[PDB]
Formats: sequence, structure tokens, C-alpha cells
Amino acid sequence: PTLRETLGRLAPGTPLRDGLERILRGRTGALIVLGYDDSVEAICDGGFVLDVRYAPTRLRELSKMDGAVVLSSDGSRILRANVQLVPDPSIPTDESGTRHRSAERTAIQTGYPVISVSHSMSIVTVYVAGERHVVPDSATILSRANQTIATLERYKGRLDEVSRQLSTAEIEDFVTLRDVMTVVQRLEMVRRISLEIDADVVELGTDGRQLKLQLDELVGDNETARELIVRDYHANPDPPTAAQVAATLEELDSLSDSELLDFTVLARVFGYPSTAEAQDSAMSSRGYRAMAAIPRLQFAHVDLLVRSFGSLQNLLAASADDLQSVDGIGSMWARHIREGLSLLAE
Amino acid sequence: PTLRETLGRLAPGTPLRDGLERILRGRTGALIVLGYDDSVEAICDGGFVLDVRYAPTRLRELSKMDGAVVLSSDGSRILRANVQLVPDPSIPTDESGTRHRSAERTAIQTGYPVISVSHSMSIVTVYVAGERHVVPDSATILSRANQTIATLERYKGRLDEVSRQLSTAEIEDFVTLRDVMTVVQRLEMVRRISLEIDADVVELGTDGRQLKLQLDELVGDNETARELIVRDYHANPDPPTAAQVAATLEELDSLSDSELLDFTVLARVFGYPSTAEAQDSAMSSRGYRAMAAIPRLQFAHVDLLVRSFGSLQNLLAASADDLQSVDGIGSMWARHIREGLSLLAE
Amino acid sequence: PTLRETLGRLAPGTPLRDGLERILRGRTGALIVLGYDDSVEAICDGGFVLDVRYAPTRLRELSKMDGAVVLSSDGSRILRANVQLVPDPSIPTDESGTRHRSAERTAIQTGYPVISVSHSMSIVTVYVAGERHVVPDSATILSRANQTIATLERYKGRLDEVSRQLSTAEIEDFVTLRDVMTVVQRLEMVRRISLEIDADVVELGTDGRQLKLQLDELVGDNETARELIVRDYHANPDPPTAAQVAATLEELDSLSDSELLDFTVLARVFGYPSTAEAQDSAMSSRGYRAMAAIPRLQFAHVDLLVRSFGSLQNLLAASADDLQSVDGIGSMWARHIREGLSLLAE
Repeated sequence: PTLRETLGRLAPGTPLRDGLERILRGRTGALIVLGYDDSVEAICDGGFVLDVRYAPTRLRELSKMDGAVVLSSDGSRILRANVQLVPDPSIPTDESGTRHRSAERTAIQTGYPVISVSHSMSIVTVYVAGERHVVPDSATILSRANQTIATLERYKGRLDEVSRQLSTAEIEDFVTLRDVMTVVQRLEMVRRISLEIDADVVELGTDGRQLKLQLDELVGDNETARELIVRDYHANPDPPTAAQVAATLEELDSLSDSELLDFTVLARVFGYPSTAEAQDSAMSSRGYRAMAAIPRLQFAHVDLLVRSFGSLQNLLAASADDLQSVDGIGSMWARHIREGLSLLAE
Repeated sequence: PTLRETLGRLAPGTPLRDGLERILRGRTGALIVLGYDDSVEAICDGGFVLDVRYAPTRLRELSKMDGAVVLSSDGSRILRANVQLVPDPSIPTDESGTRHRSAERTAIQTGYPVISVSHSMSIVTVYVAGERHVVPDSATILSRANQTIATLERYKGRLDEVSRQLSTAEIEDFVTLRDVMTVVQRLEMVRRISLEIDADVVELGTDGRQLKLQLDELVGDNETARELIVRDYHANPDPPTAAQVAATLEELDSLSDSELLDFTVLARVFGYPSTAEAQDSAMSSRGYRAMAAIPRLQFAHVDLLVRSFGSLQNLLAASADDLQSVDGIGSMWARHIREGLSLLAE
Repeated sequence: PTLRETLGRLAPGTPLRDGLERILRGRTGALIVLGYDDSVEAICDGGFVLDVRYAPTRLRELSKMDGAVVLSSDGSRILRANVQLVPDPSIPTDESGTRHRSAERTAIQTGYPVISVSHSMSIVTVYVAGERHVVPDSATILSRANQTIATLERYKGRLDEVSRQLSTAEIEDFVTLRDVMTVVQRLEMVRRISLEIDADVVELGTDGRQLKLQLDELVGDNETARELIVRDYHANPDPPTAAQVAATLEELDSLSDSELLDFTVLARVFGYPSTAEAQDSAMSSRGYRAMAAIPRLQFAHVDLLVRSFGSLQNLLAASADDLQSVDGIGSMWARHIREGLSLLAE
């Protein structure tokens, strides 16, 4: 299990987190470990074998029995107890405390989710992936998520107003480099914050069953916005394809924020003259952005219309029946597009 | 016994909670069976019979007899002490531990609450209707309520701005389906948060006598606004009657988040064409919410005048004696309505 | 399952008592039952299974589950855990307390040991053979034993005095029923007190590893004296047989103190006239007791000599050559015997 899959299983509501909570309220230690390989058995010793179905009380009792509990890799069947997790002393560990030192060295030797709850406190700890993560109470998670929501909604506001300004300008298109990639910079920023809040909701799980509602209501279409902007705006002789769009997407994601705030890097990712004299360079819209607003319209139609036209200003100068002249287009169907596109001018 | 009625009967301030706090300060356990009938008297054995009047001190003293206390159904009399509580072993339960297993099995046998305070520990368990629920300290409930009240106030603010936009559009009638439903969606979400916070408020009972204040100050007139908007916005020859409006209210309450984030399903709940063109359709308000701002105005009179008119546009275009011409309206009541209409016309 | 085997296996030194002491020092409860059958599995529900060999710390750890621990009949196989040992509620038990009530009824159904230990105290309870018995600290048992040893010592002194008187009568020709029989009564009484203190010797097991040697010193050859006296003082036409001697032995042992202290009853139970004049009567002795003091002497030879003679007066009047004339007896052993009689004459 990945870090943000172990955290998902440790999210509230899940049976494993229920057992952790029952232990925590029981004010007693617990060293629960997940998985069953030859190394887990080769390190564990001093315990029984059970083979009974998982329940919120079995781990609680066997942890009360003052020992480490081992669980199936899916955390469904219990087959050990009382074990003394004894890895070698060669593995470094800066923790002070035998239970937690054993937990850390166990996690390092065997990349499995080992849970180290300490008595006298309400602390839940996991040492996976080379770091230890103290599972936090819901209050701090909700606080930081609420703080992040304000910045992210301010970000949606900035995106919407900048993009509306750019679209209105592109109706009478005259393009500058700063104007063509400020939208991209802000879009990448909002994408990054969306991913961060996604990590928070993943670690939160079900107690905060409202941040998913907030994100669904707020961010709406962001990945589709990135796809549309890259498809429409990509200075390269051949038409960009799905593979090229994806490659540009992870190329953007590879950029750092310091690299994100520089227009030269964002230009060379798309592929532009990197010189400072190209800031006023302009190009015609390919057609994805403005025409994508048409409802009940498929992407294949968008691609074939782009192939038939190759730009958006010629679409603006296009007649009412030349759309019908495109292959696979009828008369009344084409009339819908021209009426919508004409209304898009204002 | 509903779970969210016994939770209330256990809330701070009640005599039962006073007895529970005294028991918890006694650093001893308790096995309290609130209730007594044929099922319990067949289940319980080997104890004393008191039939005294309940008092927190009496309960605290009897809980020291290392048995099970059996209060009366309404929690007013202590009637059996030191009873053994043999359950029916056939019932399958997961709570491993004789006290907890017997508590759960008696709970299954008869759905009375069975509070099981752990020995020398500060946990209070609830065993109503096959559900287990640790009674949390009021600090945690207040923390989560404080976290949720921010979401409630943000939802109220967005509802307020959306409703202001709706009123401004109504006074110069031009309304789309989105303009209508962006009000009802926020309304239903606010009601959802209202019920969720009211659950925590009733759990707190008396300790949190600030949360009820804030909730009533923030939510305000939600039910009335909902009822008026349901009577107003409905695609039918005549606005639905009180019974029909109520039934539509349970219809909305039956809807969940998945069919609440979609506008088309909400439109069809009222009964609307599901086409995206119908999403762009236009409908004139019947006037209920718009002219309901008139103070001290009779609801029956409002319904009568709307029936005589049918839309807010007619009311805005009504003459000085047009309302007086309507039956049941004199001269003073005529221009009294128009005074608000003239002022709101700006 | 018998008390004076199960207490012995519960005596200090035995592994079960070591485990019980480990539990007691831990200030936690316990519930251990030794024996599995169809009725035990019928009672058992909600437990575990290990099948591991006995060792002191298993019960210590497993006692924390607030259930019960079940071990095989031999009490050396660990086979369940955590089980809520629920017997028939119809079984009477005046014990108040769910742990102990379950222990008592489980023991009454399955007559195996059911050891119950109350937490926060140092009490050990055994429920063998349908009767409770608190295992006491070794101090109380030692004190009772010390008090009883003084009584045993003074009884031994009285027996020594009266038996020396009887021996002095034996070297003469004065034999009376009362003098012959009072030593027998005293000897039976001291034998019964020896058994009573041997019970506590077994209960101590190893803690009282001096009372057994004190009893070995003080008691001496009580059973040998029983056999010799019964075979000698046999007022019947023929000397008794070994089976008849043994049968008379348990016949006397069946007498309680009330009819043992009565001289006439003791005379009658072996078989004598009940007249008070028989107490002054003189009966011929086989000489077993009189000449049993000869060292390196075989019982079979003495029995054959008694068969050849029939009375002690024959030995007192035995010549030098008549003893040699007896079949199976040589001449060198002949004047071994008559030397002893001659020496005791003075």
C-alpha cells in the first residue's frame, strides 16, 4: 500500500481506524503491523497463531495482552499476536523509545504499514516510506483545510476574471506572450492547490465529508481547461495530439514554482521564441477554447472542425453553410454552431 | 428508543448525566440498563430489588455493587441492582469482553440503552438499536461544532448573495433555470448543515448553550423560505397546495448529494423538461418570495392575491385600485402593498 | 478430579501455582479452567484457539482478556482464550459476582478445576468438586500446622506412656482388656490426626518443606504398629489373615470420634462380648507385639511361629531345642530369638 493508501485505510470509518480508536480510548499501547511475508515472520517471535476473521475488538484485546499484533496484508485475518518485532541494530533510527525504535526499524527493513500507538498519550504513528507520520486529530486537519480553501477560492476568482478578459480580447484577438501565459501560470497554480487539498481530503477520509463538496462545487473544470488551452494554444507546425498534450502536462507539472513564474520557461515548454522581444508575438486561436463552449458537442467534432479550419479567426469569418460543407456535417446542425458563435462575439 | 433521543437523555444537565458524572468521578464501572420489562426480567438474575426514587447519589452508590443497575424505562426509578445479566448466547456479537459482550447481547435482545462505563476508565458506551457510540466529552463536540459552523456561515453568505441576485432579477423579470436552482441548491445544503449541527446541539444538551444561539442566529428563516420557494417555483397549471408542497419537501429530503449537485434532477423533482434547452428556458416567478418582504402581511391574503394575479409581473404592473378590486382587499390594504412594490421598483 | 490432587497441583512449586502467583503480582484478574469435553465446548462461546504447550507466562498474559482461559484435563495444553464461559442460568449459585458465579456454575457442570482470581486483591479461589475453597497464604496454613503439631506431640507422649505400660504388662503375665485396648484407641486417634495434618502437608506442597519430615519423625511406624497389634490381639479361634486384618483396619477407620472414644464400641467392632466384665478379662496374645522388637526379623517367620504356637505363653515357655524343631527355622537363628526374650525379662 502507498503512503496515501495506508492513510486512506487509516481514515476514520474504516475498520482499522476503528480498532485504532478503540485502542486509543482504552488508554493502552498497541503495535499493529500489516502484511505477511517471510521477513515479517523471520523477525517476529514470541506469540501465538489464531486465523480468525478481523474485527474491531480482536486487535484491541491482543494489544491489551501487551504485545505486537500482526495482520494480513489486506488487514482481514489475524494469525499472530504478542510478537516482539526485533529488526537488526544496524538500521539507524533517531527515535528514543524501544517500542517506536522497533516500529521504525521494522518499517525500514520491511516497507509495510506498522502502527505504533504510545500509551499515556493519544498519538497514532506510522513509519512508512522512510518517514514517520503522526496521525493528527481532525481539528488541525479541518483548520488547515479551511485556511487553504480561502486561498484556493481567491485563486478561482483570479482565474475566472483573467480568463474572461483573455477571451474577450481574443474575440478581437491581438496576442502578447505575457497575456497568453499568465492564464497558464494561474491555471497551474490552481491545479497545484487542488492537488494539495486532495491530499488533505485523502488523509481526512470521512469526518470531513464536506471538502469534497467544496472542491466539486468550486474547481469544476480544471483538467479539461488545461487540455483545452494546450490544444488550442501550442505553437508547433503539427497539430498537437493527445500524447503531446499529456507530455506537455507532465512537463508543466515537472516545473517548479520558481520555474512556473518565469514566462521564458513556460514558453519553451509550449515552444515559443524565448527572446524578450517575443513578448508581443501574436498567433491565431486554433479553435478549441472559444468554440468549446457549445453545449451538446462532442470532442471528435471539435477535432474535425479544427482540421477543416485550423484557426478561429477564419471561423469568425466563416459563412453559415461552409460549416455544413465540412465532411459529416448537416445544414441544421451547422446552423446551431454559427448562431452560437455569432453570439460569442459580444 | 431512538439513538438520538437517548443521546439527549444523556446530555449534560439531565439527572442521568449527573449520576453518570458522579460514577465517573468514583473511578468505578457501571452497567446501567435504562428500562425494565419482560425481556430484562427474563434476562436478569441474582440481585436485589429496590424500587426507590432515582437520585444521582443513589445510582452512584448502587453502581459500586459490582453488578448491573436496571433503572425504569423513563429513568425515574432504580428497581434492580447487582443483577447478573445472562444474555442469550445464540446472538452473534463481536464485542469481545464479557461486560461488553453481555451489554451488546442484551441490547440486541431488547433495544433498551445499555450504558457500559468501563472500570476505572472514563468511557461511556451506548447500546441502542444495534449501534455502538462512545459518548464523547463536550470539548470534542464543541470543537467539531465550531468547525462546522464556519461552513454553515459560508453557505449562508453564498445563499444570501444568490438570493439577492434572484430578487434583483425578479424585480425586472428575466429568469433562467440556473438562476432559480442556484437558490434551491444552496437552500437544501444549508438545511443539511442545519440538521447536522442540530444533532451535535441536542447531544450537548445544556453544556453548549451558545451553539443553539449561533445556529438560530445564522440559519434564520430557512423553512419558511423553502416553503415559499416551493410554492412559487413549480411547473404546473396552479402552484401546489399545502399537502403537495409538504410532499415535495419530503421528496427533496429524500434526495442525496449526488442528485443535489445536478440541476436537471432538481428541476425534474419539481417537474421540468430535462433538456439543456430547458436549462436555458425562462419562467416568471409567482411572486411569493419577492413580495413576501411586506411586513405583517397575511399568508392567506398573499396566496389569494397571487391566485388572482398568477405572477409577480402582474403585481408590479397592478394599478392603485387593481389590488383593491381583488376580493378581500380594501382601500388601506391596497396601497399598503403597492408602497413596497413602488419602493422595490428601484 | 479430587481435592487432594488438584490442591497438590495448585500447591507452590507446581507450574499452575507459579502462574497464579505471577497473575497475583500483576494485580489483574484471571479465569483458568482445566478440562475440555462436550459440555465445556457447549458452554464456550466467543473465544480463541492456540494449541501451544504450557508455560508460566501464557496464563499471565491471557488473563487480561476479561473472558476465561480453558486448558485440557491434564492441565498442560493451552487450547482456548478469552471465552465467556456461560453455563445454564438455572443452576443455583448464591455467589454474588459475575466472574465467580460463572466459575461456580461451570465447575458444577464440568467438575474440572475452575480457578477464579479477583483483581485488585490477592485472593485465589478453587471451585473443585462443587465446593469453593479460598487458597490461603502459606502463613495461615503454617500457623494452623504449628498449633496442630503441639497436639500431635502430646498425643504421641500419651501413647508412648500407655504403650510402655502395656509392654511392662507384656513382660509379665498380667493382661487386661482395657490396657490392651486403650493403646489401640490412642494409636488410631494419633493416626487420624496424622492424616489430618498430612492433608495440610500436601496442600503446602513445597512451602512447608519441613512438616513432612516432622511427621515422619513423630509418627514413626504407625501402620506397622497397627498391623502387628491387630494380628497379635485377635480374640478368635484362628489367627487373622492379611485380607481380614486389612478389612478390620478400615472397619476401625470407619469409626468416628464419638464411637471411637468409647471403649466398649472399639471392643465390639473388632468382635468381643459387650459385657462390662469382659473389660477385666484376659485374652491370649499371639506375641507379635511382644517379640516384634527383635531386629533383622522376618514377618513370615514370626507368623509361622505363631501358627505353630498360638499363644505368647508358648514363647515365654519356649525351650532351646523346640524352636529349632520348628520347620523352616535353624539353630543359629534360634538363639537369636531367645536372647531377645531373655534380655527383655529384666
